Amino acid sequence: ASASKRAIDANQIVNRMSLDEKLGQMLMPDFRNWQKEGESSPQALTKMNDEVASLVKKYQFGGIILFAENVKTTKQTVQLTDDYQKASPKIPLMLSIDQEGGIVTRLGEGTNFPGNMALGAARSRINAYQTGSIIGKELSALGINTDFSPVVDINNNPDNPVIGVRSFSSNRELTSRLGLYTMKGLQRQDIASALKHFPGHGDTDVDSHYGLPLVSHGQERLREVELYPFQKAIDAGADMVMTAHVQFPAFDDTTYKSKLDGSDILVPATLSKKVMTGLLRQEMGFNGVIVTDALNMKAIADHFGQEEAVVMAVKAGVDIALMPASVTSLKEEQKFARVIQALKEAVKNGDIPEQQINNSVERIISLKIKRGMYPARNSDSTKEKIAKAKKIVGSKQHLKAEKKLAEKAVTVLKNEQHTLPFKPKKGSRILIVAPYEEQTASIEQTIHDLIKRKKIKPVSLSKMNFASQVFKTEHEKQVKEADYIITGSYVVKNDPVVNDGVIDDTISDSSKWATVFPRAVMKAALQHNKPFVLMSLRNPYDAANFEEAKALIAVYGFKGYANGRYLQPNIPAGVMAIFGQAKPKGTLPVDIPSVTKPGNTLYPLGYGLNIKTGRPL
Ligand SMILES: CC(=O)N[C@H]1/C(=N/OC(=O)Nc2ccccc2)O[C@H](CO)[C@@H](O)[C@@H]1O
Ligand code: NA
Repeated sequence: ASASKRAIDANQIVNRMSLDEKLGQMLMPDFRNWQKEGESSPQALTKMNDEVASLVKKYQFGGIILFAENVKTTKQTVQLTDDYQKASPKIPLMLSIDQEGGIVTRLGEGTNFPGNMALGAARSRINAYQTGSIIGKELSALGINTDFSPVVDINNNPDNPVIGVRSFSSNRELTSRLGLYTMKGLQRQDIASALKHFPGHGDTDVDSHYGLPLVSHGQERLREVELYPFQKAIDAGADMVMTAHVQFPAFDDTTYKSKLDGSDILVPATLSKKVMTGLLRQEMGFNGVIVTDALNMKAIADHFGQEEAVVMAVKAGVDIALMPASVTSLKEEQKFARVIQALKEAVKNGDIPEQQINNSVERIISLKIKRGMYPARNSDSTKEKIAKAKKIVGSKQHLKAEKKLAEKAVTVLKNEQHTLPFKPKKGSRILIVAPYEEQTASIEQTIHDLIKRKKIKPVSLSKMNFASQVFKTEHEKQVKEADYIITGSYVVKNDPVVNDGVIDDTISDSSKWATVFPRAVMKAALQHNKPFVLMSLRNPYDAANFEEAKALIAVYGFKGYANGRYLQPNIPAGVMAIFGQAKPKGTLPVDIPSVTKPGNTLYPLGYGLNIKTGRPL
């Protein structure tokens, strides 16, 4: 009824459009940085200028994707989005963002949240809904109306360099569940939500930012695992699906000549009709907006021309070509005209039926209608909008929420003989060991705060940043003088040197600092009977690098503290747990493969301890 009227409205609006305006809607560029007339190279775009406004009016793009560069402050963001909607000549823009929460956030002053895998660790599907709801509220106040979230890739390859903690789980049901509820949470605030990255990027060991990944599983495994959370959310009302620049020869074994080396490469799903029309649109029944992942990524740009990529995606069935060309000043603006003209030539010849363009643009208009983008609802002043958004974005209540989720997500994997919590006597020396300066700064700040607040006795603190370092006598001396030692380990792909089950602790350089260094610190604390706790900070699989430790947590998020601000809540939440000020309730959303005993799991999915009793939760 409202759905029936919305489809007729989109049809009428599109029937009244020129081919140029229709192709424009199908493009979503970024203007992350810009080099205005007179400037010497592209700077962060935080305020609108009449140059960028002129390409929006010229080309009538359907929307713009914002990056951190564009959204550093709430004040500046409300003004940019008002200003953008001001430049769009006929139809309100989709203003989109990667506010995933956790390790992928953009909003300068917003609530960052622990991230998907921390949500998986917390289990409860209402927390994913509350995250999607709070993000949705913050984006709304800011005038951003699209979120490229949730990632519903299933992270079942622990060597995954691009997804990892951006996934809820290695388990299809947990991911599906938390994915559906994030989506509902966003759609509830009128934010269009995109599932990504279809048909499932969770098994790759290559980053599609850097080259073209291959998933070689059959259709039966692909339907039961990778597709699963997509189908559930598509049925449930998914607004949009984002594609994956990844090859699936079980789905489409069409090859193309790589612009790079002339070689035969399997097509990336983004550019396959079999996957985007056959599978997604038809078998899977998705009639919402298909959007490319960024076409600037090397998985695409290495092997396909610029115009040629855009044309091949649309031919495959996508509605929106995301980041089709990077134009950073007025002198490169013809890149856009060239994509538009290539599409026109494709319509003219009939390689892309103009009716296909119509159906695609209708979808886009209809989403803009469905989510209240069009007509533009708000009649407040920019000044009023900035006052209001200032009270909502990064609000105290929102922080309370992020604090609670981050603390619950904390997973304790070992705590022998009540090593945790640390209850330090006054004047104890606490050694903080972490890869980077911001991480040691975060742990220090949380501790300082704990002292300030009379939660713990006064201790002195010392830092040790070990990225690219070799463990030297100066370091062991610090461990020796320490009363308590807290060490953060950081891995993406876990690749310690190991020979017949023995992690090689004889390496005397710092190529393998990420595994060899923290293991060195451990071995010195254990040799000297120092209270020692290992906190895994990114991918949890490094838990296998410390079987000797008596205490060991994972927090699923690695960003620390710079410029007076915590860039994630996960490290503070683990530090609270360590000092007794928080109750971790987390259980592993993934298996941790044994390092000493290849082929065995060390900690099963769903394993996690009660920090007080030491019994599995
Ligand atoms: C696999 C993945 O992380 N793709 C992301 C993504 N990947 O592309 C880039 O942002 N551009 C790029 C950065 C470094 C190297 C090559 C391309 O872009 C989309 C929009 O920004 C995100 O929504 C997608 O999640
Ligand atoms: Na991709």
